[PDB]
Amino acid sequence: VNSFSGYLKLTDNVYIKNADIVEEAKKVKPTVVVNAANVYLKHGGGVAGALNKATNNAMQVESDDYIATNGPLKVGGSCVLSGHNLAKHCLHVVGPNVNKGEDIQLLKSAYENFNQHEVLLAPLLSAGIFGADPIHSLRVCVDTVRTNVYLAVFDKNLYDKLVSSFL
Ligand SMILES: C[C@H]1CC[C@@H](C(=O)O)CN1C(=O)c1ccc2c(c1)OCC(=O)N2
Repeated sequence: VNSFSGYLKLTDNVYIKNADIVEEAKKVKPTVVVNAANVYLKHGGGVAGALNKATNNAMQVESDDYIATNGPLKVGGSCVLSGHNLAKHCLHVVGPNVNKGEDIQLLKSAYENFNQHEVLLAPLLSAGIFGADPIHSLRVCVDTVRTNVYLAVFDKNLYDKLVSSFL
């Protein structure tokens, strides 16, 4: 039993809700919140911009030190950093950005990072400003993640379309 509330159950391990991931994280304080990161951990907009803003830019400060030490992530890769005031940890995961021409096949590799954590609060990878089809992203999530994932979909219309179109 965990403290996630109001989710619809899609499969044995995947759950979904129309919610703002920032507000969900502040309420639940999950062990792991997933960020929709880019390889430079430049948290400018979308999910990343919103999560970073909620940390008063502390996420960006920590991320800049990480990059200065380690260099950029790989598309499809991840790193674990602090969750600041939102969660114990933040798993920064880089899905492919279609608006940059990146290979959508890397979306499965991106979701594989979730399997290293027993329970996660997460957005749909490569959705939103990353340009991929969110229905496809949900299909990849369900077919790749085996650990318990609680998906927050900000847009009510998309959520309804995601639920209503789920096979
Ligand atoms: C992954 C993408 C595309 C699908 C969106 C959806 O789930 O409807 C969620 N996404 C966001 O980038 C996004 C999420 C939360 C916030 C935000 C942007 O900005 C303002 C804010 O306070 N929160």
